[PDB]
Amino acid sequence: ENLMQVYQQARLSNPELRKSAADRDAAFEKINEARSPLLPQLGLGADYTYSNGYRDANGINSNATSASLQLTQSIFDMSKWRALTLQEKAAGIQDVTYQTDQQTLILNTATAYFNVLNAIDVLSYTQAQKEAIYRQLDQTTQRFNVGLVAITDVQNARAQYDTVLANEVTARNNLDNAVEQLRQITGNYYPELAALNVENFKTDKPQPVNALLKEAEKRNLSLLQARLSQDLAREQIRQAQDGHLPTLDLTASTGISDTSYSGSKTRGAAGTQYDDSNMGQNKVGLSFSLPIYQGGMVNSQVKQAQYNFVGASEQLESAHRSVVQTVRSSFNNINASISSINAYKQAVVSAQSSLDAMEAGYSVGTRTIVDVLDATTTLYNAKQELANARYNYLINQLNIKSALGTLNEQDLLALNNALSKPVSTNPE
Amino acid sequence: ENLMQVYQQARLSNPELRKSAADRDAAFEKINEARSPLLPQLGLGADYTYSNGYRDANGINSNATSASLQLTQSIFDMSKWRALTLQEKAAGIQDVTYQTDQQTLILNTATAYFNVLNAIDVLSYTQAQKEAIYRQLDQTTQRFNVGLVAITDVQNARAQYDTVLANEVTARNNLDNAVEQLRQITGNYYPELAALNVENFKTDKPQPVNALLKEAEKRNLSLLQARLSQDLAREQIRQAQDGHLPTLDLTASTGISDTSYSGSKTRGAAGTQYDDSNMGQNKVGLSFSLPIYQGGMVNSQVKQAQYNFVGASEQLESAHRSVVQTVRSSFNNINASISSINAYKQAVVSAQSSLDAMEAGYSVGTRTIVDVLDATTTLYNAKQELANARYNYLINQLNIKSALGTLNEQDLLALNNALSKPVSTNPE
Amino acid sequence: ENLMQVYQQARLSNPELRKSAADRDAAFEKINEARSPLLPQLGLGADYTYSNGYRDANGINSNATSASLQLTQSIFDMSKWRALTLQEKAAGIQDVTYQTDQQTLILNTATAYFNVLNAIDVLSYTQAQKEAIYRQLDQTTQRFNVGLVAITDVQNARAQYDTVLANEVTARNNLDNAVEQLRQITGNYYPELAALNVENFKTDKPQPVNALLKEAEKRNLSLLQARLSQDLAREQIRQAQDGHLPTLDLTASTGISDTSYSGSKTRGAAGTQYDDSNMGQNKVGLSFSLPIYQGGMVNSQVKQAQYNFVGASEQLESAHRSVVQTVRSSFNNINASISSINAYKQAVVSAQSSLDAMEAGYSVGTRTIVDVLDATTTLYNAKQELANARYNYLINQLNIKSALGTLNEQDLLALNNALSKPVSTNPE
Repeated sequence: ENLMQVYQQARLSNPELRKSAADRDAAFEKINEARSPLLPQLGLGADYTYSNGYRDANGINSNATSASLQLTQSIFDMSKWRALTLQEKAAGIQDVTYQTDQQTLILNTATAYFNVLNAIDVLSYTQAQKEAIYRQLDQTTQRFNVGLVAITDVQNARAQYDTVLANEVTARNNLDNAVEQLRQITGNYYPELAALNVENFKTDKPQPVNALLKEAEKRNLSLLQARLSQDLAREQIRQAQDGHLPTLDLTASTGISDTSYSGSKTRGAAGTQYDDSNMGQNKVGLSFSLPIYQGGMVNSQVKQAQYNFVGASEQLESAHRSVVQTVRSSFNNINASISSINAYKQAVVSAQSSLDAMEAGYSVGTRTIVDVLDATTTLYNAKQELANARYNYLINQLNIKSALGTLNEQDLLALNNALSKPVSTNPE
Repeated sequence: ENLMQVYQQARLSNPELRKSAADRDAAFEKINEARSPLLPQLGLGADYTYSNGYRDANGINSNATSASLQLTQSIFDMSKWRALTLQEKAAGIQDVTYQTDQQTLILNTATAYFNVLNAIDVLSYTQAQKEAIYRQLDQTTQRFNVGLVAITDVQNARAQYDTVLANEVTARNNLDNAVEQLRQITGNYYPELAALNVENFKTDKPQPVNALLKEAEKRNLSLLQARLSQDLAREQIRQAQDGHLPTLDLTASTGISDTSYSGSKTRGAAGTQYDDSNMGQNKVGLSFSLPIYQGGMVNSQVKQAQYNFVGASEQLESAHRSVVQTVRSSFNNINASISSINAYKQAVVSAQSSLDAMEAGYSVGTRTIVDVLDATTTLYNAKQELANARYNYLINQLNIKSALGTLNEQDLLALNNALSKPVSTNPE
Repeated sequence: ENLMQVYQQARLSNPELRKSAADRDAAFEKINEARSPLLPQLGLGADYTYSNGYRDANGINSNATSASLQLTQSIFDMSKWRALTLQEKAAGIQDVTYQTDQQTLILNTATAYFNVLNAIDVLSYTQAQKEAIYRQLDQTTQRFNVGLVAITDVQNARAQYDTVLANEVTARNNLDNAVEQLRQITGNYYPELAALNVENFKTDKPQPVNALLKEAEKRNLSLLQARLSQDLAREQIRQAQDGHLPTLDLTASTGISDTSYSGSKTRGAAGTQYDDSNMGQNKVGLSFSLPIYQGGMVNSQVKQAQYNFVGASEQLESAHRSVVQTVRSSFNNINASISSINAYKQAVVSAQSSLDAMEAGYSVGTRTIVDVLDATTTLYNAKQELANARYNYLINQLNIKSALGTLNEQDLLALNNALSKPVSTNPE
């Protein structure tokens, strides 16, 4: 099927990405984990407690039975608020990766596709080679059959042929694995897939890396992912800087306290005191806590987070040149890829007229037919080689589109569009 | 020596594996950790306090002389139970991970093994290459000695030769290399291993992938490791589901309270109250703790695990198609691997008579001896390439077994079967 | 320019390294964290409570007006002491990790360095290739212009040429590539670096592995990093051994207790008791806490660490043979590396006269000029390959130094010594 359909099936059917999607979600969910702390704290304990003294305190004993409701709010404590934005930035960062992931599958989506095609391509080529080398070896036999050759002559082409199987075999295997690569990502055995339409494929001189480089710099996701990551730890700078902060928290609870004395010193005058332990109480208010001196723990930590931010600060640079280098990297790849095709494109023509060289050389019976097959084999090679390049240039686009981050399902269609007629994977 | 012991040796001597076995064993301890808390917690503590009022509460003073014994138990908490099953799965996965290293170790031991043969193998080749290529260079000078060549023939011929030298040493390097590969996992200098025996060696047709794939699916351990990985995540959601329940736990304490008052408000008539009095007490019972509202934290927690499982849920599918892939991965390999030998095996035959063609042609002297060296050396290359594929098929054999999960120390034996007579690595 | 500064530059400008230095520095802070707790913990807190009975305890009411100061110290806990040494080792390892990046950075700076030379190198080659291969194609048409060729010669020849173009651009690509490789670590556009000087360049025989291996064993830092890694785990068991001991800690508090009763049971004759009292108090002393039974948790904990150390214990052996391997890894490399140059160095000589053979043959015109271009370009390939091995030996030099751990900014200097006269990367 065409790449977009190839894609759409995969973009849903792709489990890796699909894992990203979830892995994306749990993040944004964690935001909830983030805020709930900013929520009041509601809960219920209960305890069955019996005090029994074994000493002078003996005889003074009771069943302590109690029920209490409790809620506390975090009065003063921005570190949570800090930590809040942290997961906020986590979400943003974690958000980043998924965005990467789309292109990733996007990227990989095209890859295996045309790979299948390449295997589709090779699978096409090598057979013709076998279609030839068999012949060559074939009549060599009948040269030995005619005795016009010796057995090494006999033998060499024999293996020389069998090496073809040694090729074609692996080819189809590659054919199949071409399948699985796509079925893996996609999840379906795909009989056919769109070949590359040659007349409608224009070699396209790409953009200046200067802008694109700056383009993805606003864009490129890992570089994006780091930047927020640099942004992320930035708060980590200020999370442990929230250890400095004192805390104040809402203190709210209620419940019944029910006691009955027991044992010896439960026995007495009671003085309007000794009675059945039964009541309930209410305690409402705040809890403020200001750390004064912890031993520099919060101090050392800040630097820790601080010096983290440095390496964090590092990673931007470590990332930026990379994304930088990544930029021209893809850039120089496509152009080189541009060059190759124009070479092999020439090359195809080479074999082309070269291939003709057989026919009008064969139809005049000057040169043999197997040779035609030989050259017949050859043309497909560039048609192999060329095709491969024809995929690469398309390949590099996404990588660029990828590295740019500009890569989108529009960068996919431009692939899919030049995809015009399908070819099956079916080895015959 | 023999791959079996060679395996068997490093099977023990393998630090990785041994690390694994322990590392596996390490986890299986952790299960204990999980259950531990569900035991009573018996503990003891001591505190020396002195309370001095600095205000109207001044003169309210005593030695705080106190100690007590404390035990604690968990009555109702499922999360601990959750924790209980969790590490069970962790061990469940961890346990799985271990076997992975068997085939892992198993795979390697065979893996690095034949490389010795290869390194041995090629080394055999390249040596004769020098024997061939040198004598050529050897004769070439004889021409320049007869003037029959110029130096250009000579320098290149010499150069032609030297590359041979360049070639060979690396082998011996690789020789040791391939040797050390084994020593690495194994750890013992090995003079000679039993190489493949062309007599026993049998190219062998495997089972249907559709059958194989299922089998490993019951077998392949990473995939197994995957399901438990997923299965592992199963708990976690249920773990995250365990913030709901209240917690009931066993509350027990005993110890002495020894009170000596002090200061002005300790002084007086004492009101039949104030006086260095010293006691000890017991508190035993349950802690029921029912969460009410954490802010849906437990709630958002779950979804976290929820997606968390699903993103894991991907891995199954993610790994399954891949393990499906791997299923089709090597199953192709071996077959194409099969095609390999059949080519070179013929190809050997090709060179075989090719050699023979030489010797006779040299025997009758119609041709030089250098050619025989050429071909003779030439023969080895196939015989060289031969051993490789001979191993590679064998190599892919286990990989399938690994991928299948069918791999075992019996599958080692299968390899261990076609190895007849060892030969050293010592370069002569 | 010069590798030294080139190194020296990125040695600072290297974000990775700099990350490391900080990252190293980051840990060394954490040591502070470890010691911090063993300091007194000075702290302050405030709570506003109001207690209202809703039952017979109703009318039992007051403003809870309270605040206090609190400091805390650890008297006897070794685990903290354990914690103390732990991060010490962590720093101990972390400290080790840092140097790794020196050689790391050191290795790279040299590493990516000569690639510039290579990229420079090959680029020099391929250019002449075009000069050769074009003129060929150039003359070929002249034949087709004379009819002396058909187009098949032509197209292929043209095709033959175009591949050259395909070839070269990648170099320049790689040119920038190799350039950016350096800028990545370094970060500055570099016109020209000093290339290898065939005059100073000396193939040099190393020390005995048996001697070298030991040396790195005192040196190679990952292995060093390993032992501390093991050494690190040493504590942890002992850490896990520290759940045994009781814990004695300094218990100190001061603050005001300001009590204003309220409600019905606040009202009355007060019994010389009920009233708007307000106080402040001091509590100082020790916390002795002796664990008794956690369920063997401490016990099972240890074994965890116990095996944990051993599985780590593997790494030593695991890494040791490997570092042993690495010892034999490159030590072979360099030597085989040596063999490399000796071949190509001759090989250069082979092409050398080979060129010369051409020029004379062209000088006398016995042959075309294209050949000279062919050979002339041909010469570069050796001269091309030459520079590589020339670097590779040099390259392996440091790797050994790294593997040895002997690698340093002096070893950079050794490389920095054979670099005579820089040359730009700018493709002309």
